[PDB]
Amino acid sequence: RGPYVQADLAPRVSVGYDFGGWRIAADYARVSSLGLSAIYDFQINDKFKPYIGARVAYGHVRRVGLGVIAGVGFDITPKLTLDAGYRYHNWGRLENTRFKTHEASLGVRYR
Repeated sequence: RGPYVQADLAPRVSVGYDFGGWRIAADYARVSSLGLSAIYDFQINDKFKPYIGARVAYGHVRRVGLGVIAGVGFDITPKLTLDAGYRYHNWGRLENTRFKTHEASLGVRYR
């Protein structure tokens, strides 16, 4: 695919590049909020398909955490694409669960 810009809305400004199955792009929001976003998929069809990935959130001038995303996305054309789903937020502490959150949001990719 190539380079492209991503957006998050429930806004957040993200950017990165993709190829087809694995897409990489960082997220930024307003001290400032900086994080990484990574989407992955493995399905083929006409349009509108599921998607799963992970993203980390890092806040500092502190809010350091890691979460995941998953849902469904569609796009009639390669230029612009739309996605929607839910994402969980993990604070991080131990390796046996403790505190996890979940929210619903949608994003869009544009040139």
